[PDB]
Amino acid sequence: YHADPSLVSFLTGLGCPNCIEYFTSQGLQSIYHLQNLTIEDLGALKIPEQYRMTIWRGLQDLKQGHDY
Repeated sequence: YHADPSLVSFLTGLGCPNCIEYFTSQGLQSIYHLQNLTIEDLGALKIPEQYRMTIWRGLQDLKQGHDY
């Protein structure tokens, strides 16, 4: 789809301005890769538990949806 902004601004915006690097190491560049991801898998990456839950709750937001 030529570039995918809907992912970077969110990943970092979630509060992980220096965590995406550790996440990208696996494949957290395409939100499609974090469509199902959870806190469960979050702690799997082995990334410092600085915003683990934050990222999860933020990921679930996608699945949830904000409309009316």
